[PDB]
Amino acid sequence: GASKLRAVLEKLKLSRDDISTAAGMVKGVVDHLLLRLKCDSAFRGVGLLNTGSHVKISAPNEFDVMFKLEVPRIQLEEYSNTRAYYFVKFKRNPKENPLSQFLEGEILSASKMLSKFRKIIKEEINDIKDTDVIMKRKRAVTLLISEKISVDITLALESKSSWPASTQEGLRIQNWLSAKVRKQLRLKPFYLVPKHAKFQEETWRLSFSHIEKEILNNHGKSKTCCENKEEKCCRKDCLKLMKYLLEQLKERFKDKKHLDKFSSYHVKTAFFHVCTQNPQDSQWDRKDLGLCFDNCVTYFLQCLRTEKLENYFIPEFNLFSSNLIDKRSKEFLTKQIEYERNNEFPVFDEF
Amino acid sequence: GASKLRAVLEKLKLSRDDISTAAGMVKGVVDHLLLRLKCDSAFRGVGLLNTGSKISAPNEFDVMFKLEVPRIQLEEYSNTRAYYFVKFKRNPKENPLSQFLEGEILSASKMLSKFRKIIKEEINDIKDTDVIMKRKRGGSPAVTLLISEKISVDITLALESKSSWPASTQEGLRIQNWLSAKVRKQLRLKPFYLVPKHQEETWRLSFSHIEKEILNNHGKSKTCCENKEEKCCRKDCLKLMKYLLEQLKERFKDKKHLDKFSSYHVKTAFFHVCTQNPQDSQWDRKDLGLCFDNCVTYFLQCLRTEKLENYFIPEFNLFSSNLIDKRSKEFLTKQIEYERNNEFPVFDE
Ligand SMILES: Oc1cc(-c2ccccc2)nc2nnnn12
Ligand SMILES: Oc1cc(-c2ccccc2)nc2nnnn12
Ligand SMILES: Oc1cc(-c2ccccc2)nc2nnnn12
Ligand SMILES: [Zn+2]
Ligand SMILES: [Zn+2]
Repeated sequence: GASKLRAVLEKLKLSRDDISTAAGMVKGVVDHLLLRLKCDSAFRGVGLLNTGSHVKISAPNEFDVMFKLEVPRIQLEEYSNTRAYYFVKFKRNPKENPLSQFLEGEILSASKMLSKFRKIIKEEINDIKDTDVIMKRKRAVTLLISEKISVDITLALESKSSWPASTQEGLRIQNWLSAKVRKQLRLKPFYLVPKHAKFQEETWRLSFSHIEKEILNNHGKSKTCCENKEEKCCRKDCLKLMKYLLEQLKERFKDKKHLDKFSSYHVKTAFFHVCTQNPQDSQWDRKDLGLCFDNCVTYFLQCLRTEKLENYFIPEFNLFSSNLIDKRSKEFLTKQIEYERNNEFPVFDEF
Repeated sequence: GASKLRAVLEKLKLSRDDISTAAGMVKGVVDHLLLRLKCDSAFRGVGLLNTGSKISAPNEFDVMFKLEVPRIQLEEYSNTRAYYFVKFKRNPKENPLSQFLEGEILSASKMLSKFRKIIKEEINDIKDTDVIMKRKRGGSPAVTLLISEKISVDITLALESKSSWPASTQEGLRIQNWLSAKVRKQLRLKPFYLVPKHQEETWRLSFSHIEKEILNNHGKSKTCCENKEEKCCRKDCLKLMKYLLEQLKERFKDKKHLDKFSSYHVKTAFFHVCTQNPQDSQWDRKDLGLCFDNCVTYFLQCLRTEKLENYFIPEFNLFSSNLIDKRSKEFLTKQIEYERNNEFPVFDE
């Protein structure tokens, strides 16, 4: 039964037009912040990474923006055999490095880097008069435009180097998107977002947000997938429904605090794993949406039970490790998803 | 019947290993010429566009030398949708090619002369191999070298423009139902080249790079020719069409009719057949004989009707009566039809 699923997708599609006006407010504020950030020597080569402007299917008043900063000849040192967290050290000596001010030894400080970023942003939001902009407290930088629109702003270092060795056996798209696409994609840059690891406040985590967008917007085995009536698939619709399932349950149990650790990234990672399992476009037929979404729900639940959700790019990194998410939280999310699946998804009818 | 076709392809595949040694000699000479060419102010940003990787000629290599030109303005010559005059848009800073300006227009002749002059000067200086420069024949194959008395290298100069493709290409590259519209959008965002081809002041459009991309990523499916269940015969049909023309051109070299026909005509016609048959199922390995017969058949229709449109410039007809006379197309038709009727005797060896 896909009827109620297709009904949800149409209701979600009705929020599309309002996202245009809201994006206009965000484009204004972000263009301003990038003009003022480019004035500082450190953040001179700062730019917009070119994806979002949504990241929450039930949130037109929520936008995510990424600010790329190209870093020239960098050396990475993997922190404590975590295949995702690294220390950013510099390789060349000439000429003087613009980020020298944030070096806490030979290692670039994430904390000192993000503090200056937060400081310049706090300073420039008071000077912008077009709209009312407030900066939200530490929980990278979240703004609130005209008391409605929230903007999550991330700083990401860009490296045009070859991807770290931890990614060598990841991105298993060879039997789905082809090995020739995998070769082309790995030649693209990689990003590092400042994220500390279990209290190491000097580490950076790998980011492949750009590759995830490429793979989602060119998602079929066939190059003409979703370009004609005979080749329409339900891949994107399954992801939208999985994302919405978690958002609705997270909203339902916001006062409980269990589901706070789960994100749309867990849903998206699990979705790419199901795409690797079902490489044929015939396995994603529009008529089979109900059955396709049930495999996605089912795979996601297996990851929760087995406490195993590997990062799509870093196979050895487990997003569902007991050290990251406690078993009782995964058991609560399992309980809730199973109830929903057993009662024809009541949480879809805004519950 | 594909047996004799598959046999020819295996014999052509046996020339592959010798092409490695020969390419080594060419990589040496070309890397030298590019190092010396980069010394001149005009040809500073010169680079190789990478063709050094005729199906019956391992002692014959073609190389393209790209040169990026910044803010160029094109003026279409006499409603030819392929020939253009190269002008420059901005004023600051001074243009490195100012020496070749024959008015506000960049001279092809003055540009190619300096190119031929630096190349003639550097072939005498380079050691460890005997290199001779062959005399003028055509404007498109611009400078021809002869390494160690065996290897011929055709060196072409091409201007690179990162601008949007001219309006004459707007309705070309009909790969939307085969390679997808999203690929067509990605491909058109790439640069375009202009090779000096004459009116001895014009430049012709070149999309050699797009032809290579389309040939090396040729299926509807992204995994086409990456597994036993997805092996196609597209490349093999092109290799056989190219070899059919080369063998007939050799046979009638003393007659002079087929001199105007090139592998580009065969390749253009092949891309038109790919547009007609967008499905990988239409190019099954088992159906090679039937696939090659459609290619032969389409090519013959173009010869009879005197109509072979450029794959990128629809309004440009490569088989125009003004380019190739009717009696020459009729001779090539006669010969191809005889070959097809007698199980291709020109193939066997
Ligand atoms: O782009 C990303 C990346 C990651 C991430 C987590 C663990 C290891 C590696 C990468 N998590 C994320 N959560 N939201 N976005 N997002
Ligand atoms: O790349 C090309 C392009 C052309 C060509 C001919 C007529 C109009 C436009 C372009 N002809 C060619 N012959 N060999 N290569 N090659
Ligand atoms: O080599 C040939 C060629 C032809 C032939 C016929 C019509 C037009 C052109 C060529 N016919 C032939 N009959 N025997 N040999 N043979
Ligand atoms: Zn699709
Ligand atoms: Zn193929």
